[PDB]
Amino acid sequence: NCLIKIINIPQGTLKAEVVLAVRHLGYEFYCDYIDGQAMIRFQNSDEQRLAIQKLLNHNNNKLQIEIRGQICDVISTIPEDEEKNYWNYIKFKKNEFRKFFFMKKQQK
RNA sequence: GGUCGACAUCUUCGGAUGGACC
RNA sequence: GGUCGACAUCUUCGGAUGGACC
Ligand SMILES: [K+]
Repeated sequence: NCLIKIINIPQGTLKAEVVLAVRHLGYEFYCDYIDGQAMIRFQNSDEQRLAIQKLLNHNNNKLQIEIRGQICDVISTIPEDEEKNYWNYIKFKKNEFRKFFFMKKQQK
């Protein structure tokens, strides 16, 4: 619904280079960039659908995006286990963000 | 009138902070 | 009370913009 995954991102590529390429789609998203791959969560599922049709290359019928002059394939169908692990990853990060301020109050 | 390539608004990355907004 | 890893403050090198401040 809200997720796509960019793979085969060239080595040494900074996160900003990845984020910039996705910004060209004109939709708001969060980005996690690990191990030459990047997960992308759009704000709503509808804009993800519209993002897919922009990445879709009708010549080879596959989703692609250019990064540093190279062609990177994107996945629209995430394996169930990978997505499940991913939402838990977020939940921890979000709760970690809120735990920070809570503990700061305790320091008083 | 004086000051300003050393002034402001917005803003990418990076760094340092804690609470921020409604 | 609600929303914030998608909230903000400060800051180095930059970008855009025009006036900014006394
Ligand atoms: K993400």
